[PDB]
Parts: sequence; structure tokens; C-alpha cells
Amino acid sequence: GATLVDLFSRAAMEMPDRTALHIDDEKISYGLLHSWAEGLADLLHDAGVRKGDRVALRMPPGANAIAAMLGILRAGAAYVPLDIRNPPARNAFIVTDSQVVALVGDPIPEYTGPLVTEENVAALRPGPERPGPQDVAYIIYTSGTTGRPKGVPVRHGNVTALFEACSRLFSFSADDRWLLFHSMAFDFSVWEIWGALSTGAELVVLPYWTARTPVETARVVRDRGITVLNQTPTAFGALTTAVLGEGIDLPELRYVVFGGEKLTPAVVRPWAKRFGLDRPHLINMYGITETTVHATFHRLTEDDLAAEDSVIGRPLPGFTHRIVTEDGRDAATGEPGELWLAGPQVSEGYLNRPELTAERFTTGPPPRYYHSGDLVSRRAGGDLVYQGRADLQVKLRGHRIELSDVEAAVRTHPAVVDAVVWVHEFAPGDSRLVCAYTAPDARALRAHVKTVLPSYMQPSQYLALPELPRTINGKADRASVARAFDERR
Ligand SMILES: Nc1ncnc2c1ncn2[C@@H]1O[C@H](COP(=O)(O)OP(=O)(O)OP(=O)(O)O)[C@@H](O)[C@H]1O
Ligand SMILES: C[C@@H](O)[C@H](N)C(=O)O
Ligand SMILES: [Mg+2]
Repeated sequence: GATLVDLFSRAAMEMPDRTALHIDDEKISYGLLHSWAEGLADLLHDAGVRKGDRVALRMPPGANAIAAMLGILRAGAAYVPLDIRNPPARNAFIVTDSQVVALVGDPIPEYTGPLVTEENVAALRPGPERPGPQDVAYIIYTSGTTGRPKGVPVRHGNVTALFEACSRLFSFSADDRWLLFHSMAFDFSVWEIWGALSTGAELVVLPYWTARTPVETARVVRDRGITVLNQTPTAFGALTTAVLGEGIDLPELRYVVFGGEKLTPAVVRPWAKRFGLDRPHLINMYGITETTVHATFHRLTEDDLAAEDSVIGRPLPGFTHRIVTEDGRDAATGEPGELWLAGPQVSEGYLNRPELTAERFTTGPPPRYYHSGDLVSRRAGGDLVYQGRADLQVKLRGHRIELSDVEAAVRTHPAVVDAVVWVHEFAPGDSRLVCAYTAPDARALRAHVKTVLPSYMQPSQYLALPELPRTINGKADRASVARAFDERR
């Protein structure tokens, strides 16, 4: 149907006996989740929540968080998720920037808006007016690199267009088990949640436990019988180490879907020798929050493991696209350019960032294009290959540097897991190439990199970290690495 509410309604009306949520040994049926959610919506209505309103959600992953989010959607409102490892100042900003009429869960400088507590939500375990396709389902905040975190509001019709685009490339059924691996404040959780709840499938909630190892994660994945696993490449590399080390088998896995980072063939090779490429399928998906979770699809093949190219494949069925030169021109085959995207999954622009919206969402004088700020090429055969972020193609003292190439060159060192390379302003006068990396001292690393890279591309300073700092989506927080570096210097 038109909305996420419709999707849940259909599946719940039609498969009420099936398990919607699985939290350790706890199982909630679609039927009972549906009941709980209708009740929560009525409760939200009573507290003065209206269609088009925005409600904060702040809860650990579990039954209550999910039921609250359905209740919020059923009430015609958008949920604005706050991840609880988010620093208090970040919530405080989002709470005010998004102007929520209420918060669900427990809390922040001002509490003066109304609360629905977790205990309140647990208690409820024709209705308010239903939302339309053009109503906002969620508002997820992305990283603003200097300037503030920015909010992206995604509509019901945006999300429902996502699952329609994917209907024929994936083979999903009510029998699947989806893992909720990701933060509810990361849009990859939307795919995970609604992947399950739109089809009658089961959603396995990874309960919140920070001392859980990859090894434990692997063990749950086998034991809870997961068929659809979503991972960032960073997460999957560590998962693979654990699966291979303990020798875990995963015969029930049907799909592993990658998103959110550049997926290198090297990351995938160890997996592929153990399980092959036929089961599960490996699917790389390029995506951005501004165009609703995923924008492309590429099933991995043996060929992708021969070269070192990052194939992201073709735009999802809903999309039209451009590959654009610095000049505004359409790029030739094999030529790198900026990817632009148009279609029903593209968001309506940022929240309260009117000038940024103006720049990155454009209409000719024609489709409405979102400028991804990502560099890609169309290879012969029509597949997209991902090159890198225009952000990270920088210039320094007369040379152009692919920061991402330096990074990979540092990663080429066998004892190095991860690297972040950037231009650091030591002073206005002194701008130099810097690297942070995780496990080899700087001396050995520096000596190795002098092999791989031209001299202008060699990091001027190396900082060894126990781990790289992480935003809640599990990516390396670049602004956090630069600040840690600066303070250690
Ligand atoms: N399959 C992929 N291969 C390569 N890069 C990817 C892939 N999927 C996502 N990315 C990168 O991740 C980004 C999408 O991230 P998201 O929408 O969460 O915001 P962000 O890039 O983390 O920050 P912002 O929204 O502030 O630009 C894209 O800019 C792209 O560079
Ligand atoms: C799933 C992944 O592509 C997510 N939308 C991100 O933008 O980081
Ligand atoms: Mg981006």
C-alpha cells in the first residue's frame, strides 16, 4: 500500500499468528504487536499528538521501542530517533532542531514537553486519522561535517517506494528472519525493521549489550536462524573473522546485504572461499539517507574478486540518474563524475537547512535530482563502479590527493585493520597530511607506504589508536579523529 502503516496492517491482518519480534526467548505475534500499536496511537492522540507531528523516540532496542515506533506512525506522526549513546548535547540539539511535540521513552536540558515513559508503553502491551504517502515517517540525522548535524525527513511514500523497487531483485518471504543489527537512529534499521514487518517475516532484535563480541554476534546469527543479514563492510570484516575462527556454519543465511561504505573485494574474499557466492547471495548496495536507505543493487560474482574495483551496480528501478562532470556535463563511459539521483525515493530536502537543500536538490527549467557528492563511473556493461567522495578528493600545495587512496595504501599493511587519512590544519600556515590507524609502529608503516605511494601522497604524521572513534552507524567519525589527534599532539 501507500504507507508503512498499511504495510504493517496487511501483514498483521493476514498473518496474525506469525512472530513479528523475537527478543532472546521472547516472541511477539504480529496480531499482538498490532494491538499494542493501535493502543499506543490512541494514547498518543489523547496526549495531543496530531498527523504531521514529530515525536522523539529514545529507547534501547526491543519490544517497547518497536511498538512505540509503530504507535507513532499509526498516530500519523513522524518519529525522530535518538540513539542513547548519543551525547546529551546532541539529543538536546536534535530535540530543539526537530521541534518534537513529545518524547517517547525516558530522557536533556528541558523536559517541558510531554513524556510517554517506557513503563507507559509496556502498559498497553477505528483510531486516529491514518497517515498518507506524503506524510513524513521519520527524521534521521546525518553527520554535518563542520556545521551541525542535519535532519533528513523521509516520507511514507519514500519508504514504500524502496520496497517496491526491491520487490524483484530480492526474493523475500514470510519465512525469513531479519536481524536488527543497527541503531534505530541509522536508516539501515528502516530496511531491517520493515524488511521483516512488511512481509510477515520475523525481526530478531539484537538486545543492547556493548560487551557482546563479534563471536557472540556470529553465534546468535546461526542460532536465531537469520536468513537476511545487513552489515557495513567494517562490521562484516569483523564478523567474518569470528565465523572463520570458531568455524561457524550458517546454512540458513540467504542474503548478506552490504551498505554504507566502499566495499573492497579483499574484505569479501575470505568469506567467499568458505561459503562461495551462491548461498548466501552477497549484495552490495550503494545508498544515502537522502534517497531512503538504498539507491543501487549489485549481486557479487567471482569477477568482482579478481580486480580491486568496487561495483555498486545499477540504480534501483524507481531511479533515474546522471553522472556529472565538474562542468555540469554528462560523463563518458569509464569517466568518473558526480552521481545525481531522481525518483520517488528521493527525500524532500533537509529540515531547516534551506540553502543546503537549494544546492543539493535541483530541478532544471525535468527530474528533481539529489546530488550525492559521490564519484562514480559507468563501466562497459552499464554497471556503476564507486570511486569515492568529492569531499575526500582534496588539493594540497599544488597536488590533488585522493585521501581514500592513501587510506587503502596504509591498509595494505598486513597488521593494519583500519586507517583515516586527512589534511590537518596545524596552523593557518601549516596544512599537512595526517593518518590515524588501528592494529606496527609509525616507522614501519611510514617505510612501507613509501613503497606504495608517490611522495606528495605520503602522510606527514601517523597516530596509532586502539580503535577508531565511531558514529552510531558504526562508521569512522572523521571529525572525531582530527580532534583526538589535535589534543594528543
Ligand atoms: N555501497 C556503497 N559503496 C560505497 N560507498 C557508500 C555505499 N553506501 C553508502 N556509501 C557512502 O555513504 C554515504 C551515505 O551515508 P548517509 O546517508 O548515512 O550519510 P553520510 O554520508 O554518512 O553523511 P551525510 O548524509 O551527512 O552526507 C554516501 O555519501 C556514500 O559516500
Ligand atoms: C545503508 C546505508 O547505505 C545508509 N543509508 C547510509 O547512508 O550510510
Ligand atoms: Mg554523504
